[PDB]
Amino acid sequence: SDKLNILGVGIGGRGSSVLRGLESQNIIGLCDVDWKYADHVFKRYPAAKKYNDYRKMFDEMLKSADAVMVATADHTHAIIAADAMTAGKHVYVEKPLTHTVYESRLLTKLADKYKVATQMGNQGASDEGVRKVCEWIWNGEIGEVRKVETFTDRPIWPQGLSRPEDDQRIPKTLNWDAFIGPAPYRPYNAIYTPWNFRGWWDFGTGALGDMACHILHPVFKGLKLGYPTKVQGSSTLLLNESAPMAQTVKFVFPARDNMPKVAMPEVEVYWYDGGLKPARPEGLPAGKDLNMAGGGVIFYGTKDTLICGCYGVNPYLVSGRVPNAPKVLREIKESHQMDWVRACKEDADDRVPSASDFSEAGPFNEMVVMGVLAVRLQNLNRELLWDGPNMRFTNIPDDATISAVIKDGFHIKDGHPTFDKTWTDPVNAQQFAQELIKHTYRDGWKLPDMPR
Amino acid sequence: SDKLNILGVGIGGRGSSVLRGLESQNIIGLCDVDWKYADHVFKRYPAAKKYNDYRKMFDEMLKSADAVMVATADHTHAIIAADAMTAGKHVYVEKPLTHTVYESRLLTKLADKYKVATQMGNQGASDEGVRKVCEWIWNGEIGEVRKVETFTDRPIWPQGLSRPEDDQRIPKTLNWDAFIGPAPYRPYNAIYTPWNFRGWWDFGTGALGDMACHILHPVFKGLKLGYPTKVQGSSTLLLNESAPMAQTVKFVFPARDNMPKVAMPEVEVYWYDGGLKPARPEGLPAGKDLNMAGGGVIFYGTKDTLICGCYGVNPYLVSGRVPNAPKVLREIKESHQMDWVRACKEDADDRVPSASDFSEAGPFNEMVVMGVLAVRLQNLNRELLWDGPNMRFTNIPDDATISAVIKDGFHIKDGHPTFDKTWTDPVNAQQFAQELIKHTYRDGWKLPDMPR
Ligand SMILES: NC(=O)c1ccc[n+]([C@@H]2O[C@H](COP(=O)([O-])OP(=O)(O)OC[C@H]3O[C@@H](n4cnc5c(N)ncnc54)[C@H](O)[C@@H]3O)[C@@H](O)[C@H]2O)c1
Ligand SMILES: NC(=O)c1ccc[n+]([C@@H]2O[C@H](COP(=O)([O-])OP(=O)(O)OC[C@H]3O[C@@H](n4cnc5c(N)ncnc54)[C@H](O)[C@@H]3O)[C@@H](O)[C@H]2O)c1
Repeated sequence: SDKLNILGVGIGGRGSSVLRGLESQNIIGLCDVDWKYADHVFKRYPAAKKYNDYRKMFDEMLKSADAVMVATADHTHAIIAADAMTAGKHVYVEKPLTHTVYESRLLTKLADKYKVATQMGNQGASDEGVRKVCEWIWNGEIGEVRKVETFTDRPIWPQGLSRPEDDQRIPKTLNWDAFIGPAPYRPYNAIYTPWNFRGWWDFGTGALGDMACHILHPVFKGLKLGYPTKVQGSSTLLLNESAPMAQTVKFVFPARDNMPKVAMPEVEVYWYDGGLKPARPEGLPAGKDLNMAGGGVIFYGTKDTLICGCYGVNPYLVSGRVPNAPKVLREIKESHQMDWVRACKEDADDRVPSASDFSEAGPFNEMVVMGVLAVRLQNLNRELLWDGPNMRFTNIPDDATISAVIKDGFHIKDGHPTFDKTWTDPVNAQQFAQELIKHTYRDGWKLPDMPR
Repeated sequence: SDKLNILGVGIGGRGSSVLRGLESQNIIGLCDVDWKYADHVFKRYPAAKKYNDYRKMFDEMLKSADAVMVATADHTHAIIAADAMTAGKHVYVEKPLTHTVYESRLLTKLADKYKVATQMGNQGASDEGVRKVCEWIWNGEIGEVRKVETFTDRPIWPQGLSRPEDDQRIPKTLNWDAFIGPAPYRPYNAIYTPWNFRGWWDFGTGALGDMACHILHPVFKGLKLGYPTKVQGSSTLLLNESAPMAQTVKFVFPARDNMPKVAMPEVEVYWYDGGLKPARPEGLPAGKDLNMAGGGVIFYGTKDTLICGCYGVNPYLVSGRVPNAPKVLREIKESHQMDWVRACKEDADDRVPSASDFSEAGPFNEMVVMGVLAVRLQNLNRELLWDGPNMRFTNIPDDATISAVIKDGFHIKDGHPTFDKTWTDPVNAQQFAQELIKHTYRDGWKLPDMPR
């Protein structure tokens, strides 16, 4: 075989471009819950069998397949990728890898156990920018880094939404039940899909899922990060079902092993989104935009400051100097899609992993999705202390409760303001947190077990 | 110590409580543009003459008066206060003192020149919390302070509004033209007044004017701040007519003279609003809410960290120490209103200033309203350098521009997102900045000249 047999799952949007990148291989089956939105894609590949439920497609065609591309809404990435991998299939899974920390940990351990090739779809990991960021840091060009600031201008779509009140009929071209997948059932509405799932906690991850995997990748790889020890967030109005218009997250990562030319001390990483930006770094010329391609990253080293854009693009040092550092990272010639295909075909003993192999991308996505935890737990009024190995917070009190705003009810009558707002009934904070870290799947939807 | 003859201007909201605080004096005339909203207040003082235009009331009654209470929308405070002061009258003017930098500088110099008693309406300046904050700092209890963080949970009303497009008839109880005052004319709508002027750049100052004078007072007086040297801000979606949902501002203030027990080095002050908070200070117990009575302040000293709420309330030290520091500030026994009345009656040669005398409140309000500048100028992508003496920024390029969003146009059609936005026509940034610092008054409305 020179051609992989690939099944595509979630094809109408980003999946479309990913499949174009994989087109030289064999697209034998395509699954999409929405046969209207995805129609143009099924008709670029007339020969592939059409499905509208991945489980049906898997039962019929996982024999014929080597690999699965997944570009569904975030909340279903895990269950799909896990079923594919446990059947011994290679997987390309769009960023963010999974909806939850637990799901990321599971995909990481499954990739190892079944020895398949994996690729999270953060395509910047395969470009030149990151390679420079890493090589500069590792060669001592900026000294040690105790503080990084990062941001995106996303969200650029409306968030902070309330559950829409009208009921809508489910189009006959849409398999609403399979869209819901393991999440709690709720009535259909177009506000949820296509595309707009990003703002709903049960289905997407807000700006963190939209952008963070692109923005933070050079931070995570360059500073060799693992599990954070602490995290805290704040946001604009935090609703119970929808993510906020803007948020800030501060992580702390412990010291790692030093490298010959650069120490790796404890490091704070700040995240800003929704218009908020870090303060301008000292020495940067007035007027230089910190946003390049949707965001920025600032590494504050003891000898200099390294700044890059989203996707690791166009790194520079604020001193103006251009280093000439030793090359250490594999220089990737294929697209992000095709570099994975290469890996899929090398024997497992011998395999050169692609750039977003889940052995990196898993722990990385756990940082991204921890942003969501921090923000959703902000009313606990504490720095949250994370035990990474055991996937729990250690300092949420037994009797703490958490509630969220359902709807802002501000009104003015004849000049007199009223500040009403509905709140959810307080729930136990530890159980709410535990459930965000690891969801209770709706009956009929099951993850494979954690190995061992 | 007979009774002051007081005129009131802007009486239907806050003015109502302020008049209650002054009621043992003679309320001889009241002016309000809105005779429906303000009716209950006119009828608590049936012997005062009623007016709906301050200029009319001043031409008839400034002879008879000693003092004027101003609690109008922000954009009219300065012209009213200034006309009163130039006639030799004492003034109580609600926070924020003025809409603009220039107007604050003018009210400051008029107060000195005419030797009248003044009081900005930040009533926290007369309570005990700030005395403790100041006394602890000045006695060296927390060492030197290089960093302060501050915030409020406001706005708790909707901002980010677009100009309404419907035609609304002017109620016959409303003097819309006198509401506009020196601002640019626009069509009437109830969205602007009463109360809701706060989020419109032409009339209010957003969360900064609603809360900052309350929150930052202990910072400004405790660290003996004057003019900042630098400022920068970011926000959620910055619109052309309405303030954003949330914002951050960083000020830098230069070193002042040291006091015997505490040095006064260069200090950075941060401001956050609309849900955003500063990261939790090191040492603060888990669970302790940083918001007390609407926000909070954190002073990071070399020896300890001092935290207070809004209004300077309930100051404490993170180490748990409670100092016993020498008393230095006058212990104010009368209300914030009546402490001003006392000052009004002392001869100017002898006068003990009330706690929000414009000699402090003027420069303080300049910091507040500088936050508005920073946010409205954020597209310049630079830390702005402020020359306080000359009321100008020194590093805005002569050909730079500013454009703002008029209306977000996001929509989804058949799952495809479209991201359009209308923008204003770019204007020259120096002219735009100069105009925010010093408004061009609408024809027929003039300030007194700056004294020298
Ligand atoms: N790498 C990048 O640059 C990038 C860019 C855009 C999107 N993404 C990611 O790709 C994913 C998809 O987002 P999008 O913008 O393509 O969204 P979208 O909703 O436009 O397209 C998703 C498609 O998947 C289908 N789908 C959803 N759930 C399904 C399920 N359970 N089974 C089968 N089909 C299902 C939908 O019907 C739709 O056609 C998200 O993970 C998003 O984070 C990555
Ligand atoms: N010190 C505090 O704690 C505190 C609390 C609330 C309000 N404020 C301040 O008080 C001021 C008033 O705000 P508010 O909430 O009372 O607003 P409001 O709109 O409820 O009341 C303002 C009143 O003044 C009238 N008014 C407006 N412009 C006028 C003008 N040019 N001439 C005459 N009357 C006019 C309005 O009709 C209304 O009666 C604002 O500057 C606000 O910052 C201070």
